[PDB]
Amino acid sequence: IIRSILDTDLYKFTTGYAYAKLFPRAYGEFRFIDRNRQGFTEEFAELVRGEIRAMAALSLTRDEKEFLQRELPYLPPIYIDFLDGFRFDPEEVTVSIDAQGHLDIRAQGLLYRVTLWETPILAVISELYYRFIGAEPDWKQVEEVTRSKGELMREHRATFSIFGMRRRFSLEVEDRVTDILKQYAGESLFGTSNVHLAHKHGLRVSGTHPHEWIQFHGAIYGYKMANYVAMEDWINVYDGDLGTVLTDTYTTDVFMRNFSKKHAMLFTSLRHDSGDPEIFIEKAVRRYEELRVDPKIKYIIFSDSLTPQRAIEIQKLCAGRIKASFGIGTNLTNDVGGGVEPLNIVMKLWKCKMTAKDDWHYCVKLSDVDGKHTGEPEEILLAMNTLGI
Repeated sequence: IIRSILDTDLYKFTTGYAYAKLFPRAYGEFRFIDRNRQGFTEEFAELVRGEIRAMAALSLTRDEKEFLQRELPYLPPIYIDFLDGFRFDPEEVTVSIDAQGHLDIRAQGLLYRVTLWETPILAVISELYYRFIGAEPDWKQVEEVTRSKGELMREHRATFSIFGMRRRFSLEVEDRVTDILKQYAGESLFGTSNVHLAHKHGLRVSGTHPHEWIQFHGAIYGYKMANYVAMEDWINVYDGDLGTVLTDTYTTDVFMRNFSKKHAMLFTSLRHDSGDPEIFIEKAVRRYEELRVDPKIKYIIFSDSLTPQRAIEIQKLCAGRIKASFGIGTNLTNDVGGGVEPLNIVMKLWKCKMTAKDDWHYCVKLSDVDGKHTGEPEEILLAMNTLGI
């Protein structure tokens, strides 16, 4: 199923290099979570193991290497050499059906290595799943609705990027959808998170640092300084490039309260990924003004389960206050008609350590939605108490 080593999200490489540079001895364990608790059989698990083993044959091609050098210059030559000689190691991954009959998958090993498993594994599970249940896309609808969406975004000049790899119906569907959008969205299409398809269709790659980056810092450095040190380390790695920051890892209120003038001035944008967008806009604009930073020159990239229409609505809310762009996912890569619905799956960093000899530290995420928290319950409580939540 996975044919290219570049068939993954941009953030996997940018965060991967950040780990390789600053935390080359760190270890991490990623855990697959089917939030719908669907029942899975051992034969499906075996299909997954086969795909995971197949990935060991992937290797960077000469054209892909040249593409990385030309289009992703923020990735230094040393990292390109690493990717050029990189080979997925299947034994870092363990697949099984748990006691409750649920699909369980864990990738454990050096963090800079295992972080690369996330997107490919989720995309593989998603594609394998639809094949398994015999679902097929209604290409007529794919062609039609994608064109309509593209024309709509173009008409409203809604800058957007394609962020739907992890839950795509299939590589084929994401590939064609990207092709259609490129053809009808005009300048509204900023780019795609899928590095492989950006290469194939001549588009810009698009993405931001992920939650795992902040979460790693929270587990190692503690909750009070998590956001701050994560941003300082990101700057050390990219010197100002990739200047977008996620604010809801430990709640946006905590982020804003500790957002320094230096970082507010240096980063060009914030990313909204949970909670009500209108409420997020108010908090952002208010904090920027408190810091005497002009919100009008800043951008907010909205990416919380968006639809083209919802993007247009948020766009109105931002008019005259702060700039806006969008990250649209599953609505584009998994809308094949026939009642087919996207899987509700994720694979998150569950725990980590600074070096082999360090103890394991659980990672948590709070988000801006009350009650919606992820991670070891005991650790979640500690984070809330530590942050005064």
